[PDB]
Amino acid sequence: GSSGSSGNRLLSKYDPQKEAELRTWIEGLTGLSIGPDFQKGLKDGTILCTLMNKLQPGSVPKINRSMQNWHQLENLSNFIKAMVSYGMNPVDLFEANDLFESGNMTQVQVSLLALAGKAKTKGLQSGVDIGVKYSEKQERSGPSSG
Repeated sequence: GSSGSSGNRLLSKYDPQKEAELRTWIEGLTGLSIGPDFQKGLKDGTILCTLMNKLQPGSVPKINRSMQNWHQLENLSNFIKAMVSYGMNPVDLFEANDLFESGNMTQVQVSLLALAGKAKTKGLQSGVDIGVKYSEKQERSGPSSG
């Protein structure tokens, strides 16, 4: 899977200059448009999904292009769980509400800033990894119990 990864430890933070770096790195990846209201454009969780798909050929199953809550939420929930598989940290993630109800715009910002730095590896040619071993388990299901 992941041949190697430098490993970013950027503690939760916010920057009016970095935000642009993300949308600029994501928009080009999927080729979609976020919009004037970052939080919004992503809120629905339309691009956030595709973004991952680009990096991983098996991250998100499908995206809900509907103007409904449950639908919009599922998107974020789908993307997030997908990040964990990529090789992110249990803290470098963000909750669905964080973006949906702007419950947190700092956690979502860093998340991307951390997922990108690692994704880049795809492009730039890399060699022998540092030397870390990690592997978590997981399973997907249709009708969630609760």
